[PDB]
Amino acid sequence: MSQWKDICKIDDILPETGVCALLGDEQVAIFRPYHSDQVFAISNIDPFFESSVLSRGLIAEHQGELWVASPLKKQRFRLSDGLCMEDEQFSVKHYEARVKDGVVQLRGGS
Repeated sequence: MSQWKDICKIDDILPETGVCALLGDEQVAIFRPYHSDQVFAISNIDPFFESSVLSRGLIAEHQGELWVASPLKKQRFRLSDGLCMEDEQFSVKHYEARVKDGVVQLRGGS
């Protein structure tokens, strides 16, 4: 069972930028961390500290991996899957994101 919900065209999401989408009641943070068709989706809200939007953060590398840093504090979420370096005990919600016909689609409910 997979609900690939159309969000928007990838043209709307600027190079290395993150935006918030809605998968039912799930606020998903769609991060396009490159210029290519490579996009990743995680929870736009964290459950520990509670940052209402993680899409209000800057993408920065470390270890050769892409981390989104929330300027609210020092929260860094690894975009590869969803390893928050602060939450690495539990790890955050990850959704699958694909660029279909230039349109960003999210799959969840796994």
